[PDB]
Amino acid sequence: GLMQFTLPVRLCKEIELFHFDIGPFENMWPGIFVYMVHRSCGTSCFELEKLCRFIMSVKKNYRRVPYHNWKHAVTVAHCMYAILQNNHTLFTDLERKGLLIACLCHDLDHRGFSNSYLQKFDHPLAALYSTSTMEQHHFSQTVSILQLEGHNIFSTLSSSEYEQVLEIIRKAIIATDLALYFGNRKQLEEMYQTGSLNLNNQSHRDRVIGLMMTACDLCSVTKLWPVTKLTANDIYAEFWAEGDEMKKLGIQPIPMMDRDKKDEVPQGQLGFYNAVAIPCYTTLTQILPPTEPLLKACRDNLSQWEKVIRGEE
Ligand SMILES: Cn1cc(-c2ccccc2)nc1C#Cc1ccc2nc(C3CC3)c(CO)n2n1
Ligand SMILES: [Mg+2]
Ligand SMILES: [Zn+2]
Repeated sequence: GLMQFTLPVRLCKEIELFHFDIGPFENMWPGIFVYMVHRSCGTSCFELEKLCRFIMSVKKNYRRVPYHNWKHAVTVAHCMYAILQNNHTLFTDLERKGLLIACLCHDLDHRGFSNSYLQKFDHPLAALYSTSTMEQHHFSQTVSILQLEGHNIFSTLSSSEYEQVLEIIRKAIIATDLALYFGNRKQLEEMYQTGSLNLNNQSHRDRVIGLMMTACDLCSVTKLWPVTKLTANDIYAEFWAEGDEMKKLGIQPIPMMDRDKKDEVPQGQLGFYNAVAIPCYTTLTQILPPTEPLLKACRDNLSQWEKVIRGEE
């Protein structure tokens, strides 16, 4: 109760910034997460014994794939942490509690394959869940771990607070399905621009928490160039493995997933920044102005990909 988590000085300072990288020491990632819960939520939010047991079960249910792994989960939670700390007064006690947990859990038991590959393979999960296939699975795995003995970090909540927090987490995790992001941002664009965006409207909050989830999920484009660039290698290593698997089913994959079309990576990054990342962080900065550093860092990395194309690296 009188037990703080503290971090070495460089981490204690750098963890508050959007562009923080959690480092290559896996054994420090739980401590980093707990540190972030304590400052974002309070040391009273979760029974420490229960939190540590929940963190370790979550970790154990991430797989050793190149990108969609335990480091991705803690990275996406840290970005949520930065957004929540730079927008103190906008969010409920429940929202702060649910959103860091949603982010840690958002890709539970990911196999490194898209919803599309599950559907073309005819994976059982695509019969159980016809849309947002992996995301409904991730929420399912979250509920499972929460129901393990000694793992109910929410046990102290009222029946109905418990229900509101699992419903925040469910919507938050579903929203990481990028197919859903495009319409969600178009609506947020229109509501902000016509002046109708209202944060007391629960369906408006939902959309806004949705956009933050896309922003956190994509935060590798908001890091220092060497982090961003090395993460792109992990991202493509899954996509190309997925393309291999498409070819094994007798299907030409899209070029994004075709390791034979590596040479066109720089132009694909451009499309992605222009079609996905920039619009995401633009609309996010409009709604939540202290998130501007994410937009500024994304634009800097877009300009680094422009340099790659011009053969200036
Ligand atoms: C649309 N597209 C087409 C091609 C392409 C085409 C032909 C040949 C080679 C490549 N590449 C893309 C892109 C990809 C892609 C997808 C998701 C994603 N999340 C992130 C960060 C959030 C972690 C990044 C990093 O920027 N990405 N990058
Ligand atoms: Mg995901
Ligand atoms: Zn993710």
